[PDB]
Amino acid sequence: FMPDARAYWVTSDLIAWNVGESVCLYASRAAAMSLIQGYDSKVELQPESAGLPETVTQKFPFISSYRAFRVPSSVDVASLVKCQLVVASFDVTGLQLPGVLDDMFAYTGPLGAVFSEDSVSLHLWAPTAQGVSVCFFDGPAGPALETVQLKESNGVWSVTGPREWENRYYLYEVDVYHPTKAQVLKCLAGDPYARSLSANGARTWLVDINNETLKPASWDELADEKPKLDSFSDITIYELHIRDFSAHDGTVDSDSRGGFRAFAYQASAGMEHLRKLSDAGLTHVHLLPSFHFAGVDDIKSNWKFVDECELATFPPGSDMQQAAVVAIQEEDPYNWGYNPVLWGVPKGSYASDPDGPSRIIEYRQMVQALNRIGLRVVMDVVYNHLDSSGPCGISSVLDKIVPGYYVRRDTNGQIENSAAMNNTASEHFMVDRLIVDDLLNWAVNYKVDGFRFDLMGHIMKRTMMRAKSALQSLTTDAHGVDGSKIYLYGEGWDFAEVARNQRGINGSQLNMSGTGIGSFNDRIRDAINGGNPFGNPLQQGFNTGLFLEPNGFYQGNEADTRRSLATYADQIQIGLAGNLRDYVLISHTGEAKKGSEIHTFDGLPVGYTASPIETINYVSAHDNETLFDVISVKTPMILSVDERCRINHLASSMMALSQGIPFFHAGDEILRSKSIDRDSYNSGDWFNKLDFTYETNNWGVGLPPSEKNEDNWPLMKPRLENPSFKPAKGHILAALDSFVDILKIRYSSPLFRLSTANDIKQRVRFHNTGPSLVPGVIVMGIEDARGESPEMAQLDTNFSYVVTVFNVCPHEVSMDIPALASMGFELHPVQVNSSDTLVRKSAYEAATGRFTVPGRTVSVFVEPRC
Ligand SMILES: OC[C@H]1O[C@@H]2O[C@H]3[C@H](O)[C@@H](O)[C@@H](O[C@H]4[C@H](O)[C@@H](O)[C@@H](O[C@H]5[C@H](O)[C@@H](O)[C@@H](O[C@H]6[C@H](O)[C@@H](O)[C@@H](O[C@H]7[C@H](O)[C@@H](O)[C@@H](O[C@H]1[C@H](O)[C@H]2O)O[C@@H]7CO)O[C@@H]6CO)O[C@@H]5CO)O[C@@H]4CO)O[C@@H]3CO
Ligand SMILES: [Ca+2]
Ligand SMILES: [Ca+2]
Repeated sequence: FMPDARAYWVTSDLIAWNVGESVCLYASRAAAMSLIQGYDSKVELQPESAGLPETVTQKFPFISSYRAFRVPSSVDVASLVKCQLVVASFDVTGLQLPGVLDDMFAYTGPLGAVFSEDSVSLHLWAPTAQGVSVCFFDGPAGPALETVQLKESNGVWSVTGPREWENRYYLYEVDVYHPTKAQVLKCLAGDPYARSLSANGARTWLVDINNETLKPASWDELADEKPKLDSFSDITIYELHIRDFSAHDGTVDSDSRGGFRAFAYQASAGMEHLRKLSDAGLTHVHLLPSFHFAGVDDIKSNWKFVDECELATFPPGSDMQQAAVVAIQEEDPYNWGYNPVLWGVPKGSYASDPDGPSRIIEYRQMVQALNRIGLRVVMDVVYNHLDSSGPCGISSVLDKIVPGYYVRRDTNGQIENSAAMNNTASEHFMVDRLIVDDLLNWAVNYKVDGFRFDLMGHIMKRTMMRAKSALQSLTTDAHGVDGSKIYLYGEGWDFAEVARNQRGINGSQLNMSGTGIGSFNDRIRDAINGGNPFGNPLQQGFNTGLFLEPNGFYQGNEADTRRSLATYADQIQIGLAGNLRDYVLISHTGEAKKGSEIHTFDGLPVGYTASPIETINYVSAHDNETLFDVISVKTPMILSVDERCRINHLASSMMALSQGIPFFHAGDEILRSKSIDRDSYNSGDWFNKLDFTYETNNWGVGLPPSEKNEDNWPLMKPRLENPSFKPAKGHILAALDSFVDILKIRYSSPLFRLSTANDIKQRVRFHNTGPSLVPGVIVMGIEDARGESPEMAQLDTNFSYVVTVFNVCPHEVSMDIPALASMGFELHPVQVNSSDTLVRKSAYEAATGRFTVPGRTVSVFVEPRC
């Protein structure tokens, strides 16, 4: 006897059901109804003629067609939402309650644990629960000492106790009806507003987050020690995985590797690396999920490893490495961590001790340690889905307390798994509150500097906007953090059930235009690399040999590939200009077009932003092939690793010198490889190695785990086994040196970092365009106040003009730019002192404004004011 849920209880007095041209509601407290009988109460619903109110349809657009039914006043709603409910016609079905729950029980009062000099109080939102109690434990594994009943007041359960409650461990015992089991079950659950947990979150630790003993030395002075940030336009991002950082770092003692503590090792190879990029100009470091997620056991004694020495003896293109890693993947210390369980607590496995304060203290110490070397900290936040749901499981918490509320459901009442599994419903009040609250927890209690939203397109826009004002209004005097400096960005993908605003206006790329919130520019990524993560891996792009260097894979005639190369070049140039929708570019057809007037391969605007700070330019990230791996797959095999080394630099240089916000994947600068693994979320330390000795880049360490790569093994094997694909220390260091220099160039002039669209439209121009453009060359010019009586403000005191030439051709080129004739252009001082002998041969001839640039080279020219 388990009916689905095709009816909706949207308001205290309205029920929406999509029946056709006698409807009754049934309620059983003990959940004993069967096919309609065994009910405790019965009431008939009067068909509404005015239909659903605008508030309902605007909150739940996908049911604006449903028929409306009115619930009598005699009906006690608060009591019914606790019982089992169905509805029948004269077809039977259950009810989805989020609507009415919000209508009647929307709560803004204290949640979780509150502390006073005299007492401690607990608060839990569970409007459907029939009873809530708290079990107290004395330790992480001790027996239950005491059980205390909580009183419900407006769907919120509370209780107050002596201050001796502090430091106790506890769990809620919730008595709720679960739709998936059609039973009233008594489950144990952690606190959604937990601030700390025992190992694996088995219990909640009743700790005071403001306790002085949880603060590193000088913690309250961190606001004063934070790296300065004049504008969001100055931001550069470096995406790093906490374990990847030190797992293989021999300079950090064995025990302290792989977690938060490793960052306290100032003089380690890894930290010296971050310090080097920081001194170069890198502002922000984006850490992969560091909250409480499933997939990694917090108990280190349970961890298992592979024989790193044995696997090192296997052949480069063997399948033995992955078979060994896969064999223990479910029990190793590794995982990206995209499996949310509790959002407001640091991951136990990254702490020195899962039980106690170490996870709190060490996290702060990590934030402080990164701030002290000039780096602000960004958290990878995943509010779009949950690891688990239902009554059973240590990894299920939210859906255990208020079943069917925190998770998004289809029209049949079944849970949506679009995001991965157990999609969240940010469109629900208390879900929205939980998200904004969690953000404030990290910004204030941990002094985090920014947030990257995973699957931002699955989050309501209003949630994103309400969070943005709450975070940016934080002040040093009231909170100890400067909220105005906090930056937000995320994946604005629009797909599945949230597409076309079906669940309301979501945080997609097009909806976030003009919000000041950044989104990943997938347009410039695909144009540079070629194709897309869903297409043929051999599809070539602007920076991977399209037309100029065919790889063998058939992609049309010379005329077609040449045309496509030009098309990609247009998208890249729009992205270089901040990916603005109103920026006017001379397209390859010769016709002038705005960024929004140029369309993607599937018919949507390439440029879609209203500001440069809304675009996150990139060519690589944690997911999909690494930069080095994608280049080694798409370019012709005949190419040497020496030439590919330059191809890598071209890619990251295009990001480092583009308007908007450059985003770098940890390893780009050192040719990092995952041996061509396209989804290394679960591939262990072996395939995710970050070698800071610079001896290797992890290329040719066997084929990648078959689960996600087996269908491309034939393509990888020959390349992995080919010794001429493997870079040596020399190459890696060279890559790192030239990467550093490019950062220095971005921060040597404010012209690379224009703050508004108006400024970009006025100063940024491209000089190699039209139907007769030289293939494989991009010439970007940036103007500043020149001569007397300028229509601009002098933004740069050193240069009055800046020209950048991107040459992806194998051969040297000479670009005649008459507009820039008879000027004082010199090779950038940083490139004149470059260790790359090639770029130093860049020249400029005044009489014709000719710029001579070597092949596979990016050359920056400037015009001194002095
Ligand atoms: O979602 C299922 C998907 O999950 C995983 O994919 C990741 C992926 O690794 C990430 O890179 C990212 O993808 C982003 C893209 O970065 C972004 O460009 C955009 O993609 C758009 C594409 O540009 C466009 O081509 C189109 O994609 C279509 C596509 O034509 C179809 O082939 C089909 O794709 C399916 C795949 O073929 C299939 O393998 C599987 O993919 C998994 C995958 O296993 C995993 O790595 O399912 C998909 C979906 O059915 O359909 C799509 C969409 O109709 O349109 C997209 C979006 O407008 O956005 C994506 C995110 O969707 O994130 C995904 C998911 O986290
Ligand atoms: Ca810095
Ligand atoms: Ca794993």
